[PDB]
Amino acid sequence: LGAKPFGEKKFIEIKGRRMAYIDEGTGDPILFQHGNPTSSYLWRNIMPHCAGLGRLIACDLIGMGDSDKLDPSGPERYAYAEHRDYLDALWEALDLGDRVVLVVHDWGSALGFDWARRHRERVQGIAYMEAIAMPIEWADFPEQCRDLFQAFRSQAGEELVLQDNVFVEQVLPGCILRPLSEAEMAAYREPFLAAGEARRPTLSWPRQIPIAGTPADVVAIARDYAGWLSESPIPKLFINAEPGALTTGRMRDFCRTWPNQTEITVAGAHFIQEDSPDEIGAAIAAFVRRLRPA
Ligand SMILES: [Cl-]
Ligand SMILES: [Mg+2]
Ligand SMILES: [Mg+2]
Ligand SMILES: [Mg+2]
Repeated sequence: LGAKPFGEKKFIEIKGRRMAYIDEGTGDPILFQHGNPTSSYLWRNIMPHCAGLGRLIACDLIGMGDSDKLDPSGPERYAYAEHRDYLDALWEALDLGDRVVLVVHDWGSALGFDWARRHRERVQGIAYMEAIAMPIEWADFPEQCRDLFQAFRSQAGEELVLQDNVFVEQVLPGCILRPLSEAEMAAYREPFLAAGEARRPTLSWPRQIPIAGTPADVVAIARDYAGWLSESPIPKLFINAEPGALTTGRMRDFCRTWPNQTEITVAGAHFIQEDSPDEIGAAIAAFVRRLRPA
């Protein structure tokens, strides 16, 4: 459980914007994708567990981490489709080959599940945790935060997030069981220090969650990857959490029906990487060991 980032940041130009990523080691990729409101930093205590098992890659989504901000920015910016445009292009640029192990969290799971559906022959295994595995209803959403996420989706969201930064300053530490040090919180705050559109990714993301049918485009995307994952023979590792947040109740029951799946449970709420990184890392390394027998 340490505060230092993992690896060296590297940069690739995508569509006029510089995108930042970690790419350590050699071999077939193990591709770790963060969601909201995090960055490659989320995985810093987990990626070392896979040392020597492949290329250890963690990309910063556009507008997040050390990847450039989009300008102009406004309520239309940083939707799922736009993130997928940038991330598809970066993943193409990284020359990943056809034995990718995906390790995904939160919106990283919506992006990674959809990429895997579209590139299924190229995916050797999928490890996922606190994921958006299917469209949901509000009743599925954690009770502790249902009102706040409704408010992000409303016109309240601009003040709450762009002015007050509540997703970074309150949702993120409130969905970690242990207290963060100032350096850890600073690494999460860093991309979003500035009021206004610098914080737009952390407001656009809750507006994309497929809940009660809207927004319809993301609902259709998640419908598609849910139906595909539930019948896919690709090896899976489900990293369950207690108490958990998002992958609980009926969604957790759904994920437990997926084929070719192993499971572990760790302590954590939503950003479980900060509570149990070594247990998560050890499960992923064992999974990759099995998929890549030495
Ligand atoms: Cl979100
Ligand atoms: Mg080094
Ligand atoms: Mg530039
Ligand atoms: Mg007021």
